[PDB]
Amino acid sequence: EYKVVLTFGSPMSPNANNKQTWVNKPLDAPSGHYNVKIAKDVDHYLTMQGFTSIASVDWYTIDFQPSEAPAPIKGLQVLVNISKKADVYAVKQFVTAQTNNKHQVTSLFLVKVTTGFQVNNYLSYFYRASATGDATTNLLVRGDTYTAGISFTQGGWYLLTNTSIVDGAMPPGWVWNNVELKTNTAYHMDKGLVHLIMPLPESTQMCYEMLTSI
Amino acid sequence: EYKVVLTFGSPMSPNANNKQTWVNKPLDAPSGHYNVKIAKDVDHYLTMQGFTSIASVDWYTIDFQPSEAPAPIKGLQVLVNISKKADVYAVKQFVTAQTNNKHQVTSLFLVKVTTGFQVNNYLSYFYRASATGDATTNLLVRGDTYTAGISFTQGGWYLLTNTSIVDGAMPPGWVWNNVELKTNTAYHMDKGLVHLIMPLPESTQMCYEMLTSI
Repeated sequence: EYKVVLTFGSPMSPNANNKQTWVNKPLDAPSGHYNVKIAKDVDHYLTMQGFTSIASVDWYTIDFQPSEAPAPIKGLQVLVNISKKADVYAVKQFVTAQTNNKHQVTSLFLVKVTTGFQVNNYLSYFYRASATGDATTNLLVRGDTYTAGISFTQGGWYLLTNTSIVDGAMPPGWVWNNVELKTNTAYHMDKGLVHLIMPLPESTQMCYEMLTSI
Repeated sequence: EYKVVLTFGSPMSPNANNKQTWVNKPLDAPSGHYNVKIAKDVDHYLTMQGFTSIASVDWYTIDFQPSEAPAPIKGLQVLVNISKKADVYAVKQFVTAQTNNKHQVTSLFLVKVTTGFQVNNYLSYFYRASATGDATTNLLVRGDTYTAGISFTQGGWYLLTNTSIVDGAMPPGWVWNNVELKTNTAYHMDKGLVHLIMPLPESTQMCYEMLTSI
């Protein structure tokens, strides 16, 4: 286990400092294109939603003493179609009980790209309508998608996310349920989503406690 | 200067895990009530907007070595009307250039309450409308306010925020411009706002580099 300090880079196109954060929404992609998947094997993988460039990474022990970067996690891969494009160095899940029967799971993967690539994906964003009075108004994902290209550069660090909503029974450890972003379903905030409302300014630092194994 | 790790408590009423974060919006308060102000003197103060309970604080040097908590910052006060309700232990501003002529300044104050108190304030929340296509849709503050009570407990740590939008010329160091949350004006995200969309789960940790002087 490590304490990991990420220094955020500039937003990845089509994102911008003054725009809503676009994330991949579905479990499919346009014709001729592919999702980015973070996979343990063919039956256990999560589809990339959030994509964020990380300028640098500082590694520490769990009590904050300085450490050299670990080696890649064996047996995890960032895949496009059937080819591995990045190594995974650290992982973390945030599990939130919205209710006992509705859990939100946000998975974060710190990855380093080994073959540069681009994908066209169906993108959307979080939004929240104004409402009158003290009524609850939900954090939602826009239904419509905007098809756009996303580019990943060799040698770059990236932070990838996936958020699932799991109904009913939960498994006991790492959750592999792969669920597209829902529209019409309330999300909560968790520490894995704080960078996905609008891009945080380049040079912003965030600290996470992360694992180097599933 | 310190690296400060905050462990978030439960949301403060009227907030909840499943609700938008309510923040104080204006520079005034209902009849018979008062804003919370974080003041250096009568001509230099910021009005509380965000209010968040912090369960615990861990203090480190700038390179992450463990440290005892500092003493309160002399000459800063958390005031209600004309009475000091809390000591300020650490401060930080995030300054964002939306454009060269529109800067966003988010100030964070880590405080410990010394006399418990309650205020009724005019509250609002951040929202973002759905829009079609790849149009930018702004992060805004709802115009309408909801009047509600906010309670602060003796001995508790709290994180207070203020965000200003400054038009034109900027001062060179700590910005004392006190500006209510605007409606109809785009906000960006900064590291001081990441906990103010919806409450982060109790026990979430966030790390900040903070000062113990202005």
